Amino acid sequence: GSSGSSGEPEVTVEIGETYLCRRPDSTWHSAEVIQSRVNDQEGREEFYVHYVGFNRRLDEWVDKNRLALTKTVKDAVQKNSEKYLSELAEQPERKITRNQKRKHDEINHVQKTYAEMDPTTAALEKESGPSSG
Repeated sequence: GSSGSSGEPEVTVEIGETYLCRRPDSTWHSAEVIQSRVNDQEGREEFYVHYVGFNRRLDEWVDKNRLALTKTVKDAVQKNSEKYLSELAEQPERKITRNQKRKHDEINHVQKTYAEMDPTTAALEKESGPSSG
C-alpha cells in the first residue's frame, strides 16, 4: 500500500563538517560547511560551503538540495562504501531499586484470685445438777 504520507522528518546541515556539493558536470565535489544562513526576503536556506579542491576565490553559499543529505540524494547509491558510527562508551542504562519493612508485637495480661476461709469455730459445754438429797 502506502499512498498518502502522514508527516515527514526534516533534514539538517551541520557546520564544520564536509558535504558533497553538486557540480555543473554531473558530478559532486566535497565542500566544508563554513556556516549557515537563511533568507527572509527569498525564504530559503543557504550554507557557505568551501570547496577544498578548486579555488580560494570561490567559497559560496549553496542549497540543501545542492548538498548531499543522506543516501536519499547522491550521485548514485550503486556501490556506496562507508563505515558505521564509530563511538563506544558507557551507554546510559540504570535502574536502582530497594525496599524493606518489618513489624512485630506480643500480647500480655495478668490475673489472680483468692478465697476467704473460716478462722476458727467451736462450742462450749452444757451441764446441770440435781438438788434433792
